[PDB]
Amino acid sequence: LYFQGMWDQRLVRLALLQHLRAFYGIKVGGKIFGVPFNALPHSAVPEYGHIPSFLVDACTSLEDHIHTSVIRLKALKNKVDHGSAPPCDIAGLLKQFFRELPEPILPADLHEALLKAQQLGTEEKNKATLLLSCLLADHTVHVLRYFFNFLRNVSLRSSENKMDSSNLAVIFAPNLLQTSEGHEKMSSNTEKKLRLQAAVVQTLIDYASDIGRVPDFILEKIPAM
Repeated sequence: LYFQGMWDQRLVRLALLQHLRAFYGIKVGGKIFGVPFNALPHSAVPEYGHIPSFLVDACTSLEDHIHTSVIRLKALKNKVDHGSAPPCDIAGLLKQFFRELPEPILPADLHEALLKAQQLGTEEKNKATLLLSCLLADHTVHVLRYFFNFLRNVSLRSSENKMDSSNLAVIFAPNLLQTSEGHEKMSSNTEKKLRLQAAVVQTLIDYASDIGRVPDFILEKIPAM
């Protein structure tokens, strides 16, 4: 995201926040699991930068199965936490990984904003949501661009695996946002929130390649370095 690097990020940030209010009214013990993801072993990944090695290796292992017991899952988690798997279990570990992060990778302060974005009209949800992703720390931006690319790829092959972006979002959203799951006795309010939280994640999947990417109408308002 070189082109946007030609602007003082400080100002880019101010301008994003200004547009979000003006235009939309949105005002803002082991080795792997539970560790802040920035503190984990990273691997240089091309066109994405440095991404945590667990993520890279989990996703890369599932690459070949995109078409496709918590006792057995837990054993693998422990082996991984201590330092080939069935694909099911890798997937299972990816969900647990995000759930167990000290802080949610989509930070809590953005959640309301993200949900608000998801009440806008179709065309404008997408825009707002993507503007919100540009508020993310750029390490996060790169980890998320990588992961959402992986997700997107699963989704694009749904004729086969049956997991479209809606289907994936429902599953991952609670793990990414670190929220509760759907249940039977849900209030009308609790459930609407769930759906919209999944909708956030679904948008992120569908527009994976545009995550963290500042639009020209933002940049246009500012002079560059």
